[PDB]
Amino acid sequence: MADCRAVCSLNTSDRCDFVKRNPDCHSEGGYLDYLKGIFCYFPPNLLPLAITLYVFWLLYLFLILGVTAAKFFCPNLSAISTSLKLSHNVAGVTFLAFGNGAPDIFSALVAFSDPRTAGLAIGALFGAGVLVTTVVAGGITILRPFMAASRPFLRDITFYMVAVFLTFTALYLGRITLVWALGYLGLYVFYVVTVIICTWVYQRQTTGQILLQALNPLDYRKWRTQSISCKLLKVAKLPVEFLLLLTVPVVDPDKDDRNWKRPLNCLQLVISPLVLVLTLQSGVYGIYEIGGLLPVWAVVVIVGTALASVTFFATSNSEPPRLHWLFAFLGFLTSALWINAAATEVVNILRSLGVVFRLSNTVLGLTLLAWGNSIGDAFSDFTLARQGYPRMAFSACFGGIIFNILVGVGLGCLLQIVRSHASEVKLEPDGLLVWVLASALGLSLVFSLVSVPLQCFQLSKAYGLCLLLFYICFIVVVLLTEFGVIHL
Amino acid sequence: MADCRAVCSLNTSDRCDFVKRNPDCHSEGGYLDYLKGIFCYFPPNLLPLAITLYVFWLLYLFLILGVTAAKFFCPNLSAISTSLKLSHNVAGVTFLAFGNGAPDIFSALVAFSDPRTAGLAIGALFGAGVLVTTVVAGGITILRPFMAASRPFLRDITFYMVAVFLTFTALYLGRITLVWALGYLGLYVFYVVTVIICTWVYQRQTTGQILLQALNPLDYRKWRTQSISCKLLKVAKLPVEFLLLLTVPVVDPDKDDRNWKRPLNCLQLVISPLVLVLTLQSGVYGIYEIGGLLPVWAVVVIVGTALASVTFFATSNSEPPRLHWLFAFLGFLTSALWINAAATEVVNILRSLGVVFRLSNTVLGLTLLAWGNSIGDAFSDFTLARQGYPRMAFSACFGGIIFNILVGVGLGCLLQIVRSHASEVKLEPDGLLVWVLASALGLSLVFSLVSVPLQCFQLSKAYGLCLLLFYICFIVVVLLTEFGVIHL
Amino acid sequence: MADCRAVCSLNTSDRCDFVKRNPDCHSEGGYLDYLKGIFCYFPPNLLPLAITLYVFWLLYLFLILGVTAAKFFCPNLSAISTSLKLSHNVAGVTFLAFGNGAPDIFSALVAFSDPRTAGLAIGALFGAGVLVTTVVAGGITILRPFMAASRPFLRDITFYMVAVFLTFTALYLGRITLVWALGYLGLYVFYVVTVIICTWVYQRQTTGQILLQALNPLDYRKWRTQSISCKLLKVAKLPVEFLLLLTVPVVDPDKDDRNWKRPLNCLQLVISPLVLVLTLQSGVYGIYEIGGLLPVWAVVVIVGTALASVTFFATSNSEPPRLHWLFAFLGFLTSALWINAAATEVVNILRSLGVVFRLSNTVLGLTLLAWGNSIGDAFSDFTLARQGYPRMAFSACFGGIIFNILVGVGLGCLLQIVRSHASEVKLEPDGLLVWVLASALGLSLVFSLVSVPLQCFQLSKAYGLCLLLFYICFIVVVLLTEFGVIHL
Repeated sequence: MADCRAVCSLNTSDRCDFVKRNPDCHSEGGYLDYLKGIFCYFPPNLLPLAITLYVFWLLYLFLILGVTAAKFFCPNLSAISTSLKLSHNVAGVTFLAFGNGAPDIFSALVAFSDPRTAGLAIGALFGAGVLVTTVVAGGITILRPFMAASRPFLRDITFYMVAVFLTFTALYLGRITLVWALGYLGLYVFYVVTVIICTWVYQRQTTGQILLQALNPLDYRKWRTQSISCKLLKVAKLPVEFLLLLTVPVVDPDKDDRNWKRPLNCLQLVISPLVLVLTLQSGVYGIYEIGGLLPVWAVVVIVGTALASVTFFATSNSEPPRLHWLFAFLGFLTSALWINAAATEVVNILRSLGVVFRLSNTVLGLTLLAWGNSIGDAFSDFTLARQGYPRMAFSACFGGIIFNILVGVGLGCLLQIVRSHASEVKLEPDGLLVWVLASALGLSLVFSLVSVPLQCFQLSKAYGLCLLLFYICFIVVVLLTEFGVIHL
Repeated sequence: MADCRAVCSLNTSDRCDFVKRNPDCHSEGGYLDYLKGIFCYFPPNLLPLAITLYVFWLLYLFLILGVTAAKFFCPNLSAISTSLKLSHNVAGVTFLAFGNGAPDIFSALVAFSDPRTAGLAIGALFGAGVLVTTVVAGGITILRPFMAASRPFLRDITFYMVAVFLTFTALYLGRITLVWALGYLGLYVFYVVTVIICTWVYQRQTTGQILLQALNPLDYRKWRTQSISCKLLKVAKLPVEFLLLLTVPVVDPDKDDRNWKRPLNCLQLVISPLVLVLTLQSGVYGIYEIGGLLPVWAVVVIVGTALASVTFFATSNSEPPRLHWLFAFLGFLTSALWINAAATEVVNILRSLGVVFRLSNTVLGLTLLAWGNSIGDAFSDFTLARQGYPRMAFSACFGGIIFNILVGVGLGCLLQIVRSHASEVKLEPDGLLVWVLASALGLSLVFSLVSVPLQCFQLSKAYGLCLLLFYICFIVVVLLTEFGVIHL
Repeated sequence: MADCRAVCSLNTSDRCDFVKRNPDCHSEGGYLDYLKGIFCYFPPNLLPLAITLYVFWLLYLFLILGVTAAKFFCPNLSAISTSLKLSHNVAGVTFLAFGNGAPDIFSALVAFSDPRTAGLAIGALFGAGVLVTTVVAGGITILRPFMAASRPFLRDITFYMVAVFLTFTALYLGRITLVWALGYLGLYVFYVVTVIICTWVYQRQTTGQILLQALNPLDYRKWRTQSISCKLLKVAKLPVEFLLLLTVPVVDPDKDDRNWKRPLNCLQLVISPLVLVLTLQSGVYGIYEIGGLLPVWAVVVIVGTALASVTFFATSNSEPPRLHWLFAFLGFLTSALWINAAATEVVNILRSLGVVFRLSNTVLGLTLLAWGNSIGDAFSDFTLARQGYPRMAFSACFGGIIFNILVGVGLGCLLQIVRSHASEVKLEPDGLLVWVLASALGLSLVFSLVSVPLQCFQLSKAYGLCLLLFYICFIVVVLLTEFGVIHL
């Protein structure tokens, strides 16, 4: 019954027996068993190969998550938002917020679902908070000096500090009960209402050819125009976006036809329910048999092909039907399931690396999960600042993290409480590194709250350079205390 | 004979017996016994109420100190200074310096008078030094870029570093003997002489209506003009300044009549000696009886009313007599006694909070005493910079702390040695937080000494932002080591 | 057989017996025995005098090293470089690099030659790296904003980071074997080749009167023109440069006659071989007798005077002979031997101070050796920036440290391996301060690598102020952990 963190203190011939009958480290969900693979699929000689290969697979999964969220998830959420006839700011605080922060939220939802990994979620949430408010905001001001917006800044910084200190309290007590989770969700509702009300009160005051081009991930002219590095990224993510364009339908509101592609969409109307049944709960309910008479994948593919022929006959190949926002909805679902599968694999990899090297969940979440999840927003915000709109970038910077922390903790803990039939989610402490992380986030927030108003909201290079120096120093201190030079 | 820091390890029914016969924490001065009140006047259920109420009382006492020093003490010192026909710079380095730094000096004088509290004085002096040279000077440069004055800066920084390192030596040896205290006062005399000589060598090279308006603390037009927050502060300090205008006489040199208010002043000529006899040594001498025939408060009120009628008859209600600078002197005395009473109460509150929560004198004096004492200069210096005179603000910033440390340690230790009949004041060490505070002050001074000349005395936003970041980090480290995450 | 760090725990009457028969601290090179002197030449009463005197002697030796390198070593290297008809950039990366970094390299060569002192070399190399990339580069940007050169910066920063991480690996393994040393030298060769190839591909894309004036170290007009401080430095280094001008010949390429001074040079053609034989290995091979018939100093002085008369007769007193670049070579040798003697004395002083005060080699090399060695580079680079060429200063800043670390570790360890007949140089760890130093250098490099490109290579005051603050904080942390307040 030994904890399988004790697998590196065994004779190398008996690590198979341990890994294959110790139940302490069996992935809660997923497809690949990374720890049987790392220990006795590869020969003990070449352990560094297994770990280098796992790190490259982690990086490619982060690319998968970013590409899926930016190009397929968020436009479908926007299609639904426009279909419901909402304004710009309510949309940008609810639907576009969900779309922009998808990777963090799904990562927290997966980590909170298992007692052994719940320390990854806390580390990743606080670490992403520390990273976005120092490196991204600072870099935005270094790239371009601008005059920041007062009211969004003060609103966002105040709400974020309240949410953060509430989470420190929950960490200290050592638990999250469903009253606390419902409190997180209630605070989010109050934030959306205050944004709406403040912005209102201040405003008043041949088929086959089009199928082949539809499935074609790449355009000749742009690819011939970009540099070498952009070509390299495009060829890196070509398989990802081929599977995406093949299996998720995207409704786009700016277009005249609204990306209506009659053969492609009427074929995904068969392809996508199969992806749902195979991906939901990693397939257990997919292969489950009802009654022993009608198999499950068979019935879903049969009904899918029936209704795909039904819609193919009923529509012509020029003008969309009157109800393809349901294509928007169906695309939302299967984009969400793709993100869920990628996040489950990422969390399993990080857990296995923690078992092998006897690392802590806090440092793994603090560094690798946080950076991998924040690469997307960093890229988006820096591009927006360089184009000539740094007010928008600095606003979105502080606007995203509130949604992330609040919805992530709320939903993740609530769903764990519901499926587990428990009354609380225990937050066991991983040493005293969690309090170093907490104090780093706290002081960062305090520095921004004092500095930006005192500059009269005129931000420049000095502010960003100070924040960048602070982040480098914090990371060095974390690494030095994790590996045992400075012990607390 | 147990130390009453051991009162929180007793059965809650026996905390009365301890607090009322343990002599370890029977404070030797003041009016209110905060520790009997916190333990068994309030029911043990609602201890947080007692402490919230004590924190609000601390804040109001800091407001009392600031209002009394700025409006009543310093103008009387200036009235005496002008009456003696002094120049601007000698006055600004002696009399106006005393007036501007009153709260720090009286706080140190009170803390040094008791072996159990002498750690508050060291913490407060070093902490105010760290705060003024990072947050106030930095904020001055952030608000407005300017070209600093070379000679005042170099003079002040050199003198301050000598005084600070001398105090580190005294701390290391663990004592202050009266030779050291007289040395502090001698260094102050040398500093004043060098300022005089350098500035010279570089320059050469119905009655009732006026009584009611005299007692009226508030003016209609200004109050109607200010915002909500200023109205709130005015109504907060109306009782304070009513008692002040009632009991301390102010002679003002710019006015044509020199705030001569015949009925008000000839009535304070009775009111003020009573305040002196009731406030001196918290009243022990006041109620003491001489000979058993003539009571003390009676004789002072009798002589006061006699001489008040005598001066009322002898003067007319338009032109001051030829000797009301004696009103300036009498106002100086009773302003000083008000400040002494407020500082005694503040020190007793901090000591009680240290006993209850088992905190150290160093951290309490490092933060609460230092911030409460420095709010005044912060406000004055930031207003001066925003008005368009940041050279003056940056000069006064480094000019005040020399007076504070030098006169505070000198006088406080000298008076304790005199009343105690001892030969030294023992400086017992409160752990290794005092050396963290010492090194923070040292590095702050070294950074300013290198940076300002290297910029060619052209100061801007980057300097101040670096200093602000350093102060936030230092406070976080102090809090983290006090509460036990990082132990030394 | 006790370690003589245990000499301060003995009765003061028996410290002579220990110091004169303990072989643990009998230094194996140099002229003065600093530890016999500090313990029982001076009376035990006045130990502070011995140490103050030793600190002044250390400072004067650092001045000796700087004056010898800048005025006598480097011009001779340049004379050889021009004589071989090289271009500007190859010369500036090989010969002028050697000349500019002489003190660091000779210091490392001396420290690595003894197991007891090899910790001084690591500390000094890493500490000089930390100092040059924070204080010198930062000060250059504070003095003058400029647009930095991209390609030199990126080349230099990349090569330096590779060299530094390679040395951390060698430190972790605990050894340097001659394969590693040859690897250091091979990396240096690759760096020189890449600089050459990149710059090429981007470019294509009465006798007695002249003798007395020759020996005259001082000029009247300049000395009458400078200030008091410059006069003080000139009189401080007059004896140094008198011995230098007397015993080392300098060939200078800009001059019309090329500093050809017929009597002075034909006399140094006797004087200099004597200095070589007396300075090489501190004189052991000098006084060694061959055969017992011809003494060594006698034969060298005899042959020297013979060939000096021979060259005096053969040449006239106006035009140089056709081969005085051999004077350049002979001057190179004896300048190198002067630098070697001064560096040996400096290392012996630091070792004795470590034994007396029980300090570590890491902190001694981190601060005193690093600062003393880098004063020259800082003076040269700050003067160059103030004159109006800050691109050149910022280039030389990062270009010097690569040569320093790479050639210093390579040659020092290689020569120790060769003379010792061993297979490796053991790098024993002095606690956990070496890892604090390593992490400081690492983060500094990372900050510069991120910040400078992000600013678009437009450098100003904010960058330098951040770097200066970081260096002050790092030094305070080092001092606080060495003296035991913060223990790791």
